[PDB]
Amino acid sequence: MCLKLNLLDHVFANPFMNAAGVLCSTEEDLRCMTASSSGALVSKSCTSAPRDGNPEPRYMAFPLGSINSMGLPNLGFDFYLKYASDLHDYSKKPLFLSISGLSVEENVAMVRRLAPVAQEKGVLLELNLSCPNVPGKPQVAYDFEAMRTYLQQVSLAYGLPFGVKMPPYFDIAHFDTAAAVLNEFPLVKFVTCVNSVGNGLVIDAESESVVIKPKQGFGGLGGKYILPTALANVNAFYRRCPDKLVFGCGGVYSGEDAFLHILAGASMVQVGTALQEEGPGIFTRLEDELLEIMARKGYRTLEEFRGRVKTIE
Amino acid sequence: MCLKLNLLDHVFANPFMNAAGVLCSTEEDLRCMTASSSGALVSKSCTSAPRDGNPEPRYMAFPLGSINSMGLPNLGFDFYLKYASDLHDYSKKPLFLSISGLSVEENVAMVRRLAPVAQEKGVLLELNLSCPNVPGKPQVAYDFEAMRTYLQQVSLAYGLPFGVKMPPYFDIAHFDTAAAVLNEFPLVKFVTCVNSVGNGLVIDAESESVVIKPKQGFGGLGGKYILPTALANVNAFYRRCPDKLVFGCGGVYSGEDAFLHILAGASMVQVGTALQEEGPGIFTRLEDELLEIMARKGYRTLEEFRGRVKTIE
Ligand SMILES: Cc1cc2nc3c(=O)[nH]c(=O)nc-3n(C[C@H](O)[C@H](O)[C@H](O)COP(=O)(O)O)c2cc1C
Ligand SMILES: Cc1cc2nc3c(=O)[nH]c(=O)nc-3n(C[C@H](O)[C@H](O)[C@H](O)COP(=O)(O)O)c2cc1C
Ligand SMILES: O=C(O)c1[nH]c(=O)[nH]c(=O)c1CCc1cccc2ccccc12
Ligand SMILES: O=C(O)c1[nH]c(=O)[nH]c(=O)c1CCc1cccc2ccccc12
Repeated sequence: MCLKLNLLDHVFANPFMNAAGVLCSTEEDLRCMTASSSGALVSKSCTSAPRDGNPEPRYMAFPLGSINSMGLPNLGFDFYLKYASDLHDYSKKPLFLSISGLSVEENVAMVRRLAPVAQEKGVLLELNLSCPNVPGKPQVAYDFEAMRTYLQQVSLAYGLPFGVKMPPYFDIAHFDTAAAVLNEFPLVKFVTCVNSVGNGLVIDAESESVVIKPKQGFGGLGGKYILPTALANVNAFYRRCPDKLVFGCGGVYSGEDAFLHILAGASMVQVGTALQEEGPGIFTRLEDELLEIMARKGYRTLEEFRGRVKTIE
Repeated sequence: MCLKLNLLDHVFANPFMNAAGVLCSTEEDLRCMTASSSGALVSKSCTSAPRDGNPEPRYMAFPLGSINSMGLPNLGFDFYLKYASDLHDYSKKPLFLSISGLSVEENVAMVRRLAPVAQEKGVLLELNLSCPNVPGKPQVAYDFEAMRTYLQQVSLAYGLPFGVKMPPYFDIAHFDTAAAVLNEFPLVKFVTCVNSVGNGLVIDAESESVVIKPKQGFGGLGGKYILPTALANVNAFYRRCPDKLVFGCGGVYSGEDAFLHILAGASMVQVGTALQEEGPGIFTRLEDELLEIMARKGYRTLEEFRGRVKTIE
């Protein structure tokens, strides 16, 4: 029994990968993820130019998860494109490249250059829609008209199958609206649910202080805090986007947690906080734990249970 | 060293109270809360007519928190108003009455009849905005225009200081907008942050099933899951509504958790899931725990540290 699967005209050894932003910013990171047992890797969300990001401390982890306000530190698009074009070993696993420009024009500029490399090498685009918006408006994916514009412009500029990374939603009307927007775009072939739970606040009782420096301690939450949110979003989009794949991200620390994401509808399962905390050895543990649960239940394939969460009555 | 508060023209022995919906639906529940060591109590959010609520199971709890889709089961406004006007012993502690009508007219009708009882007996109104309006539209406090309408109409109809129960927000632009709406209304004297984190999904791995029956298993999350979200909202509104009080709700299981809420800006501290799980004995534990932290730190009163969370550099 093995976890190999085929999606987006690629073969994957298993459904696990890193979450964008974790262990994927530098060439060293990308080589380390490539050497791991993960089924795929994604690169850090990039801008056209390099960014130093926010002042430190900008990430912290705790027993129940993590908080971050990184400020999108990254080596710039030219680096990531070079990695995709010249450095990645596609014989080891597929590569996703994440883009998060500060405007629609920057995204369009980047995707027009990516497209030929996508054709040549098969790198897959993940568009991060938790990017900033015009003044006074929330992140792009929380502004449905902006999201529709970004996707129209990217679809036109890129012209190839791509995916989107979504923030969590918390309201059923919002699930309906967001999914309806995505379903306007046939090139959007996967939806990754979810980015961090925005603008939480961790306070240390001893020091009476916040634990990250940017944004007066506010930052995105990941880890155990966010698993039921993540599952909800995976399933909501699984149900609403039948012609797309859903990738799960949020709260995965174990093969049990991965199993839940796949029950909810996930094709690939992304690992953020737990990977940051445990390191790339986590992939072997997650694979073994997932196969152990499958074996106990009599499942031989992921397809036997993906999306098959039961409802009551 | 003391946990006393004087706010809203009332005196509170301590900051702890139930969260609306927990241990507060029946006369028996209200008498139980009144007999406890809590500093106040809030009655179950009510509608004009009694409601049975949703089919069971509709609440479940787990080590990290709870999920619910109760469907607002309640004994109807007239019951709660009778409790406030005739049954409650105000010499024991103050009473809040929560209202959550299904339309702006339903709320108006209730608050018109609550006003004379508020004036005579000093019951305090908490309006739940983290609540449905038209199906297919977001909850009221996720629709800023509806929120404004509700607050305009209830302010006109009621004519007395009241507070609002708010869902969590996850985007700085939303914190800014929501607080701006609230700040238009001088009769909104307190803001309770937060209601549950909406529409999460818990799945049981053994049974491969959701754990609540309504909404295909989707429901609001409480408890450990939501503490950093809760803190964020408390602090965000604390910063943005300097002429209002903020009451904290979310993730309180210990005096340490209370202490964090209070550092963030909370005046009263409400206890939902942990109360539901442990029962009213939790209040003596929380009081003792909080006094222990204050003694170690040399704080004599709650105002010495309320809102005094430190930021980095
Ligand atoms: C330090 C850090 C940096 C991240 N940067 C990115 C990013 O560049 N792009 C993105 O799509 N998500 C980013 N994320 C979000 C993660 O990809 C993931 O959606 C989130 O952490 C939830 O997963 P988890 O519960 O496994 O942490 C970042 C998360 C962390 C912790
Ligand atoms: C069973 C149950 C019923 C609830 N009903 C209401 C309600 O009627 N009105 C309301 O304002 N909040 C309601 N809530 C939300 C709680 O008041 C509280 O905001 C939420 O549970 C978060 O606090 P916690 O982490 O302490 O549970 C309910 C929560 C639960 C668990
Ligand atoms: O790098 C981040 O802070 C980060 N953390 C997350 O948990 N998820 C993310 O998606 C991101 C990047 C979001 C982002 C996307 C695009 C530009 C940004 C600029 C400043 C700060 C964040 C930006
Ligand atoms: O009754 C509830 O489900 C509920 N649970 C909470 O945790 N917080 C609340 O405020 C409420 C009541 C508001 C509410 C929240 C979500 C769904 C609802 C469906 C019908 C009627 C009221 C609904």
